Amino acid sequence: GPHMATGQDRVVALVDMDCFFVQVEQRQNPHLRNKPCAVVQYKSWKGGGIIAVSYEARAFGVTRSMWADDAKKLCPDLLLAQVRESRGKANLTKYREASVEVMEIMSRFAVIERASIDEAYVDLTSAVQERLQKLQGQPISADLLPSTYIEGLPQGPTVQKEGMRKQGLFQWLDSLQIDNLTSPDLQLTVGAVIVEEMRAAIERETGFQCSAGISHNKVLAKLACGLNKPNRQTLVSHGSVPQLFSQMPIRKIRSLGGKLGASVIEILGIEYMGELTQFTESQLQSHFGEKNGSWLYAMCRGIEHDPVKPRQLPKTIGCSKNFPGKTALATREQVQWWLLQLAQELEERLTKDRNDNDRVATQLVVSIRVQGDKRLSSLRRCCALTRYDAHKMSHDAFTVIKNCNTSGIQTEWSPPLTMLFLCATKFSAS
DNA sequence: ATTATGACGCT
DNA sequence: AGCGTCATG
Ligand SMILES: [Mg+2]
Repeated sequence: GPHMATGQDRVVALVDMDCFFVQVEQRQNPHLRNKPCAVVQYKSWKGGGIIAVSYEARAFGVTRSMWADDAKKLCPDLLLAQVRESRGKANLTKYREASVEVMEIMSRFAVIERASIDEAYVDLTSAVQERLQKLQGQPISADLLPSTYIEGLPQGPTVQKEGMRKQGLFQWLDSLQIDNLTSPDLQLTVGAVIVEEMRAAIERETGFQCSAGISHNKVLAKLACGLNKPNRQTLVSHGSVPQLFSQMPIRKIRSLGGKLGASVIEILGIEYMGELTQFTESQLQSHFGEKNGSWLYAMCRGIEHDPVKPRQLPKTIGCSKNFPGKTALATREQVQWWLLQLAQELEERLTKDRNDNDRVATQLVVSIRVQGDKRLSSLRRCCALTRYDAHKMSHDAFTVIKNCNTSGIQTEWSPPLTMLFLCATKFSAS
């Protein structure tokens, strides 16, 4: 009762740039704007692999991880932009730089955690307190929430999308208690006002549109973000959780989309996240371990404690290339040439990182895949990264991997390599 | 031949 | 340290 925590102490948002690489290309090339468009890596094999898809193209069934030739079967007018190639490989610098533009804007409003190139969590708790003090008990107008959906509303006693959105928002705001500065629902609503302002600033200052979720923790904010895309935001209140979870497949919750989620489904014989409430914490820990069991117990009630980490920069800087099928590397000269290409891109990115961010990486991770290995990485080995020099880095990587060549001939490499990966890690301030 | 990343957990 | 999982609706 009065002692049961409800996990309503924070306001957290998740901001996701809509089809981010597509938007970067559409800003650069106006002919791609408001068209079915996708971004592809490479071209020779089946037209290249699609990695980002505009919402107009998604309407035709185009998706990521589809070959461009196949996408063109679904969408003959699909427009394509290709990722830049440098040193024989895809080079994502344009998108990393555009991501920095967006993250720097977001950081003006609140502390952000860079979850990925196109996604950031935002801790809004303090900003909401400040805005509530500035809002001396003044109600929140629907005009301050022009792109906000309130999940679960309208309910109870028009046939157009925007009309439905406004009906739900009106029900929410009429129900609000704008007098109580500690009301979690009011706090979320102010959070949504701030996120509208942040999203407007991003669009004005970059041209990029985003969707967002606002809730009391990261998992619910992420789930909320997915409910209304593109270019919209969704508020998931604590009270909305029972209904929302009652038909929510377990795999939709962040971290449960893989083997653990499949095991929850199979072991417990359930389908939906709300069904988890019927198990005790000890029962869940007995199946899924102490940590996962406690997390599931709280998360199915809408409660999660994982903090928004104050981290706007990536923790690693990596360069990776697959060599699939016939392109696998089979000679020593070939392996060394590609290690050098990767290391030259890595050196360029590291030197820029050091100038921009006042830090230096101290560990080099080298990973390879060998032909016929079911795992993504056949081997990972670390060595010291003491100098930002591509030739030294590629020589050191060759040194750490050279004992995997089972070929008795040092000129040949066997079995051929299907992946090379260099990653700089363990940054220290400088 | 579902890339090229990048997060975090386990032991 | 090296390996595995999860994510990119
Ligand atoms: Mg996105």
